[PDB]
Amino acid sequence: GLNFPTYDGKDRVVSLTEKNFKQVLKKYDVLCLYYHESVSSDKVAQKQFQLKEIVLELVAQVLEHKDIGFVMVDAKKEAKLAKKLGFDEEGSLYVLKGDRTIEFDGEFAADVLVEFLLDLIEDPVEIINSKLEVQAFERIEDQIKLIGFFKSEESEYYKAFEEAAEHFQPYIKFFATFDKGVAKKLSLKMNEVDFYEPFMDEPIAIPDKPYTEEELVEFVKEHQRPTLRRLRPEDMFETWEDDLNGIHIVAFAERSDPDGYEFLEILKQVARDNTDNPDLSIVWIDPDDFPLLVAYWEKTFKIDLFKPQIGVVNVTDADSVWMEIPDDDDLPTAEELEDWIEDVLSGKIN
Amino acid sequence: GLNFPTYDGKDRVVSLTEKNFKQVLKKYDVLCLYYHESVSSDKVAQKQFQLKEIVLELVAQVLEHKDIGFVMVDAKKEAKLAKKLGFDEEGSLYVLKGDRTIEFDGEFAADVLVEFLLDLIEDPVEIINSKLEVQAFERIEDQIKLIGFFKSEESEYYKAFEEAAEHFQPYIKFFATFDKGVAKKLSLKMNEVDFYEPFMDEPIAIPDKPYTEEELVEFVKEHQRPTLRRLRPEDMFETWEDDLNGIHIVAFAERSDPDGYEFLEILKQVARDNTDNPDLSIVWIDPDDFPLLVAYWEKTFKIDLFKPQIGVVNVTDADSVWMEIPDDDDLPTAEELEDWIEDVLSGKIN
Repeated sequence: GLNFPTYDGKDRVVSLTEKNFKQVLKKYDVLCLYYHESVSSDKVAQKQFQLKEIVLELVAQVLEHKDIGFVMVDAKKEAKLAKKLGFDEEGSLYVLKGDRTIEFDGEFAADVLVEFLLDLIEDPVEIINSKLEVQAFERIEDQIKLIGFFKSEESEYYKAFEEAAEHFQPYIKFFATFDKGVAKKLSLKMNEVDFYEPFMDEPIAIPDKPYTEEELVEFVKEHQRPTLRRLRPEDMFETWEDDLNGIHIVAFAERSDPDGYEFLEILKQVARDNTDNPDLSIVWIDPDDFPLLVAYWEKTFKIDLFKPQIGVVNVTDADSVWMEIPDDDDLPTAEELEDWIEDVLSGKIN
Repeated sequence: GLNFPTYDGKDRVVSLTEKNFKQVLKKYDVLCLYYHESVSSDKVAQKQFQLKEIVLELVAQVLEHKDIGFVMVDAKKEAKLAKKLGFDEEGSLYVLKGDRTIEFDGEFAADVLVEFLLDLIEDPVEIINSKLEVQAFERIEDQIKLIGFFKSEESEYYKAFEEAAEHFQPYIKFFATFDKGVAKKLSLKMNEVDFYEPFMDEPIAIPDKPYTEEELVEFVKEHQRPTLRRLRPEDMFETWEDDLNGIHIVAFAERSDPDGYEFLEILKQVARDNTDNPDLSIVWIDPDDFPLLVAYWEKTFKIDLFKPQIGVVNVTDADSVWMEIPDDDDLPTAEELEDWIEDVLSGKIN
């Protein structure tokens, strides 16, 4: 009687062609498009694509009716109906929806994608009214999140807020409320929006309310790189290119293993203490979310990931300089961690 | 292909034949075997095998630096070997550590399998050398654990605990201490073992002090069904196949959705009371642990898994029954719960 999403074997990721084009884009609400080009029976390349293709048919199965559309676009055949779609570089997974095209960076894995797609499908702004609502919003701490108080769903400034929201889906969170009490509690004024940078207590208030679409958007583009940020799988790839200065100050910490949890609660202090520093952005990778990679990192970095760590790694010529506290050592604290971060240049360009 | 890493298309899982059976056996510590059907008789049954194949090719890539061998054995071309290896269930992933053959009845994913295998390459009895380490021994609530005080490794009573331990890897955790100080904290007389069932308050001592391998294997088997068993990805299937007379009293509750926490805590206390009840075995499923499945269950289970819930999903006839449609957000008492279960359990469900 069915049971469990164990792949069917079936074929749901069809290929776009100028033939079907018409009727595919106007058959589906969201349409997920993976642009590629596969070389001969270069079994490596065939095996490398076969993974991606399988992931998509399993995502396609999980979300069969929900109505997203899963297609394939080749770069040697169908290369003009691809530039007549926008697709500037091979291998990427695009999604067309509020008609726009979200670029999906992030691990190519079916569970990730399903969550991704199942967020684009919902609308950009989540509205709050109750205590479990306001409390579940007050819960998110590791995602950027903007909340704004408005008059109505038809508030012309609310409508600017939802339009700004679209430019950032699924990755950033916009929420609104119309209820007066909720806003008393969350300390918002009328048409005012508060910006919560992750792992800081305080929300910075977006200045000089009411705001324009383009003002809200400018701000979220200004404040988009938090002082400490989590390496989430939704966007793992996007944050690994958002280079701070050529490097990444990376910090590992398992937030269950109590040396790691503890190491984290220090990490947020340096983060709260050095917010307005432009040049300091810490990516925290909880090793428990990245198995595959834990092995790879542990070995190309010359550290023990089953312990806490924080170092500098250059995004280009692959070497790292870890605060290996060089025996191994068991410490730190903020004053000691800031000073080593502050000193990364003595451990660099002198 | 350039990211941080992906899957190199290369071919690591290799086919097992008698021509090389000796050579690879006396070559790896763990051998991981996929016992499959045949080649291609009907194509969309070769798509599913490519799911099962592309995963094993990725697991093998990550765990390359490990002493694990990934091999496939064909039920048709090699029926000599499968008979000597003891493989009869086509479609199965078996691993071989020593003279023990371990079947994987879990969610066939590359992350689940990297977890499973790493936990299997490990030594089966975990030694607690210090009071300190005891506090972490007591962390584990949702898994069956056994601890024993033995005079040392060298003793026949540890020897044959270690042997009982390998029958059950990696599903049931076995620990051991040889410090008198740790023993007095856990309360074990010399050569005394304790069985800790998930979610209960005290242990069950294993009774006729001391034991042999098959005296221990017989007690675990005898008490290895918990009243509140947590559904896990590493053994999910194995759990669903073990019914409690056709049905399954299934319970949803997200452990961090605070209601889910509070509902789980009353689930544990009804289970703590009716622990005595032999038909009763509640499977709780943290929905945040099963994404693709929350979508599956998002068509047939019309129910709302963001909320608490509990009911009788019938394995045999594909249907399902849930807790009351009066039952609102009004979260039950321990008392109300039992009360729901006994005329379901005993009487017609309704």
